Amino acid sequence: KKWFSEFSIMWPGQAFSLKIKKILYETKSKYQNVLVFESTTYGKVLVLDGVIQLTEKDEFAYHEMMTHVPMTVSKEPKNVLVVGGGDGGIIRELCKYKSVENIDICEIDETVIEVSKIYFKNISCGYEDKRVNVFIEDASKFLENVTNTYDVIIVDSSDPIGPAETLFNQNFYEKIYNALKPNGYCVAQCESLWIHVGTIKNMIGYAKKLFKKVEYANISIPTYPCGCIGILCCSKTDTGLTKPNKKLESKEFADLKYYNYENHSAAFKLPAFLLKEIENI
Amino acid sequence: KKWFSEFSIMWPGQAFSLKIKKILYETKSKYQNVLVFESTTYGKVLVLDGVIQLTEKDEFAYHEMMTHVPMTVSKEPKNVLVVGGGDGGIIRELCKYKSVENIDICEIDETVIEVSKIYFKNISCGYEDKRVNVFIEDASKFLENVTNTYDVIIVDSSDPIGPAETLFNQNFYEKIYNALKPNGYCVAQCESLWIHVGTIKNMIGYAKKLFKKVEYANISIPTYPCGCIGILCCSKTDTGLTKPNKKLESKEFADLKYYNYENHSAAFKLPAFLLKEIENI
Repeated sequence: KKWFSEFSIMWPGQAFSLKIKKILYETKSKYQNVLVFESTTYGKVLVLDGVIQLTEKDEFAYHEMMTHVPMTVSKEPKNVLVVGGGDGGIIRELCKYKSVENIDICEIDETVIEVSKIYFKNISCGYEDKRVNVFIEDASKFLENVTNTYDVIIVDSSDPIGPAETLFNQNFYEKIYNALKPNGYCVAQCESLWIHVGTIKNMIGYAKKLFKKVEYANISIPTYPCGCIGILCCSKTDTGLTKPNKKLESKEFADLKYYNYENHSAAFKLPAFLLKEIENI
Repeated sequence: KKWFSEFSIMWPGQAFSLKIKKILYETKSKYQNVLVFESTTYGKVLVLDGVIQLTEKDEFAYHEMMTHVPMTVSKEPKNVLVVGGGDGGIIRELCKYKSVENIDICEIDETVIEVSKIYFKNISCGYEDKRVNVFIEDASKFLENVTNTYDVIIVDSSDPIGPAETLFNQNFYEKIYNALKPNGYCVAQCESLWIHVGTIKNMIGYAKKLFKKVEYANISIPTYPCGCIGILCCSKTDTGLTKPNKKLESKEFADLKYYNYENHSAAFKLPAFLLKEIENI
């Protein structure tokens, strides 16, 4: 009979609500408040510090686009790193690539992983894959200490207010750059084009200081504020990430629900007002 | 201090809210409840029967895509009809085309037009243009009686529950077909791909019974349910509406905020799950 409502100073004057069928789990971890409920129409929902992280109904949009964009552009990715993303959605999509031989994930809050393993089985199933290696720690420290370099890095970031506050600066992007192969790619969750173009501009500024090609793409997802979210795309080659190099025809990919070859590049076709805001950058 | 919340049986278990800065006007017209408020962050907002029709912050997305898609594909449109759309957003975009010589609009609720003329001046300004002719009546009757035929028809429809219930059937689309030139185009507001694919499927079914090319496109707009809304595109030629035939370089179009040449076709690149749902149709 009651409703969950998502408020935040990051999007003042607006809110999105889901009808709660039953509350499944709540706790205060070392790092944040965790809530899991079954919604009446979006299936199960994960909330962190009062911010919706995912729902069963639409998470495939975010996880597919964040993963298959960089992974269909990298020629033969062997070693992939996911920053954040304790829920495992990125990992699930990554395991689909039989040519990947190692997936490292760095998540600061193991509670997120554990909760996901219990309540979101079709999302966290990737954890059962032998290539997957979990590191419970601060992304900044992980990046400073790792000896390996990666073909792809996916910053499945979480909002700038909270634990992911540190994932939104100039020091962080150089660490990413150094952790990548010379032909390596990073994609990062970047805020909605409707809410904070100031943030998007800033992220693109930091990124261009290092990467030779920085592009921005948009994903339609109803349970993120304003119904969409961006992908900050960083490339070491000047070819960038707008055009896939391969088609996903293997039986592993026959279940995809959002991503395909055409909408990969389409996602980079932005509203006129945004294109205008993003140069002289 | 208080909030407007958009509930509906058309999207159960979800709701979108805007913080109200001040309520500007309310009435019960012959046809529906009308509310106009100044929101704290989306500017002024028009509500009909508790459903958000537009806000100043983002209406340009819907009005630009609905208008400039069909109008950049029609070779030399002279006579255009807008069904519904008493707010005048479509009309504003249409007047930008100096080659148009007549714009007919059929709106059943003159209160909508009057309210818009008073509270939404930068949206309803098109009404001051001499080519514009207003008809206060039922779209079905208007379409049955009009002697002229149109190059383009834009069904700026309103949701299936209420006055626009009649704009969602098989009789209505034949009337549209007969009212169009042999090479004429219709575009119609069609529901969100996240909420009702059943409706979208039905609309496409009705349309293909008459039109030789029926395509579907998506618009990102945060203040419609799920943050996007579709355009049902109907063509009499098999060439369809995905590719513009002209660029909007005239000084009339230099102010566009969403539409451009590339995102015209991009908008037709749909999520894999939808493409799959829409055939065997």
